[PDB]
Amino acid sequence: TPDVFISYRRNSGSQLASLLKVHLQLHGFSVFIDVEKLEAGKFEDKLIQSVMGARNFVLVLSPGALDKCMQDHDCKDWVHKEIVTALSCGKNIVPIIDGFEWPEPQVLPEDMQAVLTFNGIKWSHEYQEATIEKIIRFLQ
Ligand SMILES: Nc1cccc2cc[n+]([C@@H]3O[C@H](COP(=O)(O)OP(=O)(O)OC[C@H]4O[C@@H](n5cnc6c(N)ncnc65)[C@H](O)[C@@H]4O)[C@@H](O)[C@H]3O)cc12
Repeated sequence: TPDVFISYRRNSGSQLASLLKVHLQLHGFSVFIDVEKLEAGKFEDKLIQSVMGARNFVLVLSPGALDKCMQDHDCKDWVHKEIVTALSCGKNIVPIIDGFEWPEPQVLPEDMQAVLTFNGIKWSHEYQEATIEKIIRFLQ
């Protein structure tokens, strides 16, 4: 099963999520991203189980990526669901920051505020190899 789960906002982080997948696979990691590895069945259960299966949770924070999480107290938003699963399973969470502005904790539902306490990696378009090398250091 995959070592790394990539969580991303489809309308803004899909290209970076795909780029991360390629690089991490070239360095020998088994990676889950939905468009490559989510197969048949009820997607809610399969996606949550895939987060649970992976030791590492790579979170692509593109601009506004947590906006649809705000006030989503019923946890219907999928990035919210994936984050809460990763937090509650104690995953190695690795945020990747690409134009993202850190929100104040109290705008987010309580069950995901802890995502802001993890050390994040700044994506550098000018120094991508170095960014990737730092991500690999963060992976377990
Ligand atoms: N693979 C997945 C399948 C289904 C739903 C998913 C929702 C979320 N995700 C996870 O959550 C993050 C994205 O959140 P998001 O809020 O960016 O996503 P969207 O709500 O835009 O949906 C994403 C796309 O699935 C289309 N869609 C809607 N109903 C569908 C259906 N019955 N069968 C197929 N496709 C459907 C929807 O039309 C769009 O093309 C990622 O990390 C990812 O792992 C992955 C999904």
